[PDB]
Formats: sequence, C-alpha cells, structure tokens
Amino acid sequence: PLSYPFNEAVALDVDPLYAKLRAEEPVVRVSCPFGEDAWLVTSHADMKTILADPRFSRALAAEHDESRLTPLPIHTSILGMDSPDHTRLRRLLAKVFTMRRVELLRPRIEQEADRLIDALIAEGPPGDLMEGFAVPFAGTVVCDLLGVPFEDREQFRGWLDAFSATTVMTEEEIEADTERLHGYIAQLMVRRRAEPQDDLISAMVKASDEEEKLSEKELVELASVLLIAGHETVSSQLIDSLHVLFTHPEQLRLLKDRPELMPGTVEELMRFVPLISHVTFARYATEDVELSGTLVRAGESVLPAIPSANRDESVFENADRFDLTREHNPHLGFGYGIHRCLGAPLARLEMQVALDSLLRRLPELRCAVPAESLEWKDGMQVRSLLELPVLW
Ligand code: HEM
Ligand SMILES: CC(C)[C@H](O)C(=O)N[C@H](CO)Cc1c[nH]c2ccccc12
Repeated sequence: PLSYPFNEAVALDVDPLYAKLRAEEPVVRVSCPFGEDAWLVTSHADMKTILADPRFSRALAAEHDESRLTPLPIHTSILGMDSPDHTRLRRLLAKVFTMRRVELLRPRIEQEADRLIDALIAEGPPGDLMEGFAVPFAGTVVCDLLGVPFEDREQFRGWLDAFSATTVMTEEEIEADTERLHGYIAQLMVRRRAEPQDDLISAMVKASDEEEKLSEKELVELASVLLIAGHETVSSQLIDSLHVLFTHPEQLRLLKDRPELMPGTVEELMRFVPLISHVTFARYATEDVELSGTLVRAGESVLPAIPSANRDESVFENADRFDLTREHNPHLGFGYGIHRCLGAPLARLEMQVALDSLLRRLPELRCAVPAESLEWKDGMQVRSLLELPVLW
C-alpha cells in the first residue's frame, strides 16, 4: 500500500493527489507512519459516513494499534469514545459549555482583540500577527473560559506540541510532556475544586462531583483537549486565515467594504484553509461498509482527510477557489455527527471578532514579506505559520 502521507504538507498547498483520488479512486489503502494500515478516505460524502455513521467507531481504536501519524495514540478524551461513555462527557460539557456562557464572553473577547491591537500599534510595524495577535488572542480567550491561568503559558505552552507532533518528537518526549500537562491540569483541579471560579474547569468539577460523575483522570484529559483546541487549533486556523486573506487581496478588499459578509467569510475560511495537515483521528469499521467502490471490512480503519472533503468539487462549486461569498457551504471543518466540534460557536465568535477588529483598526494591513519567505510549523497535525510579519 502507498505510504501515507504521500508528501509533507507545504504551507497551505494541497497535495494534488487528493483531487486525483477524489476523481479516480476516492478510497485507497495506505500504510501509516505508526500503527496499522488504513483506508484513506477523500470525498465529502464518504467523510460524512465515517464521521457520523454509527458503523464507524473511535473507541475501537483502543483495541488496535491505531492507524495514526503520531508516534503514540493521542489521549483524545471525549473524541476517543463511543456511546455511552461519549454521551456522558458530551452531556457534561454541553450543560456547562452553554451558548449563554459563550455570548457572555463576547465583550471580553472583543476587549482582548482591541488590547492586542493597541499593543501592535504602540510597538509600531512590522508586527507579527502570530505571536503578537493570534496566539495571545486564542490563548487568553481559552484561558479565560477554561480557568487555566494565562500567566502559566510559559510553563504549559511547551507541552502542547506533544498532542500534535508527528515527525518532530520522540515517544519519550511526547510521554513526558503529556504527563506534564495532565499533572499541571490535575493540580489546577485541586485548587478549582476548593475555590470555584467562573470557568469551565470549576463547572466541570462541580457538575462531575455532584451528578455526572467522571473520574479525575477523565476530567483532566477532557480539560486538556479543551486547552489544546482553544489554544492551538484556534490560533492555527486564525493565522492561516489571515494568510489566505493576504494572498487573496481582492476578497480582503471585498470583506472590508461589505462587513456583513464576515459570517460567510468565517465559514469559507473553515472550508478552504486546509487546516488539518493530513487526516483527523482514525475510525474503525464495526461492520463491512462500501465507500466509493471500496469494501472496508469490519476491524479495518479509515483516515478522514477532512480538508480533501472540503475541496470536493461534487459538493462545492469551484471548490479550489477561496470565495467568501459562498452561500452553499456544508464544510466539515468543524467535523460532523457525533463528534462534531463542541467549541464551534466559540471558535466562530473568536474568528469573527479577530478579523473584524484587525480590519477595522488596521485598514491598510498587509503581509510584510513575499509568501515565499514565510516560515511554517512543520511536523504537526495542523498547519500554522511561525510568524506572519505585517505592515499597516
Ligand atoms: C478554529 C478552531 C477549531 C477548529 C478548526 C476545530 C475543529 C474540530 C474538528 C474538525 C473536530 C472533529 C474531529 C474529528 O472528528 O476527528 C472537533 C472536535 C472537537 N472540538 Fe473543535 N475545533 C476548533 C476549536 C475548538 C474549541 C475552541 C473547542 C473548545 C473550547 C473545541 C473542542 C472540541 C471538542 C471537545 C471536540 C470533540 C467533541 C466530541 O468528541 O464530541 N474545538 N473540532
Ligand atoms: C481535532 C482535529 C481538528 C485534529 O485532529 C486536531 O487538531 N487534533 C489535535 C492534535 O492531535 C488534538 C485536538 C484538537 N482539538 C481536539 C479536541 C478534542 C480532542 C483532541 C483535539
């Protein structure tokens, strides 16, 4: 079977093999960097099936040497569970991670974007939209929400890569950093149990201790993935989105003159940005399933190449084109079905506030270097810039 990934992900370029696979062989057998061989799934319709059809399981992966790009299986907490365990954690989170809580964060989120832009301006151009905006914006928001002290970022931020690194960390470094993060969250939970604050960890501990009993370890592992999602996924998506906007200056001009397009713009960025470097987490078939002419037998794994589903020309017209006016946008950038992104309302809020504020306050914002000089973060499960120098 083809060794997969076929090629290292470069900048935001999509490997042209996905288009060929989608056209000529949408499901193909591959060998993975780690774990068992798998079926690479490339089309939008098959993506929905393996993500939402109950014939495909995440919890089954623990009964295998899970097909994966990471040296060790990731502690994916809720995202590694099936019903009923999944239902138990999803209910817990939905009860404390309410829409009211999110919209109550809006003024704090807006204020953080304005404060970050005040700093960029006071420091003068060129500024770095990654370490000077996307990272601390995403970080302060998730830290505010979760109850992780943003002041501890110096400690915990260097452990987060352990949850995402493919080629650039050893088993031993991943295991050590995973233990460091879990143990840091566990100490936080002791404080938050005794001294609850208005944050998710306190609410989760209270709800778990009182009704929806979770083990300490389950609580730790769930708070940990919430930290990763808010800190890393959000800042990665945001900085990649700014890159897309800078490299499509015509759409950036359109957005600035019709701000009511921002909701559809965020959705189009979710679709178009190939944020996931290759695939999200493998599922395993519990029964035989045919996908685009390929029989996937029970016990075999499928790799969901979500970014390729989001370039499916049979679902999105001119799927290879970034078009922030796109109206039909059933993208899978926030997943689909049972494991669809619980944080999507918040991520959409953050995206909209960040882009609106930047475009509002920095009218002539533009990249300070040619796209060729940019340094990307390689060897992770998502794509991101290390620096995005800008003028204004
Ligand atoms: C732009 C930012 C984000 C993107 C692109 C994103 C994307 C995704 C995707 C694609 C999935 C499904 C993965 C799969 O099926 O293998 C997912 C699941 C999930 N995401 Fe998000 N996410 C983002 C931000 C967030 C935030 C801010 C949170 C929480 C504060 C969050 C929490 C979760 C959780 C808990 C799950 C698993 C839910 C379950 O298994 O039931 N994400 N996310
Ligand atoms: C979830 C997809 C966008 C993709 O698999 C990804 O970024 N995984 C990272 C790195 O392994 C881990 C992660 C990010 N949010 C999560 C939410 C729940 C569990 C794990 C994660």
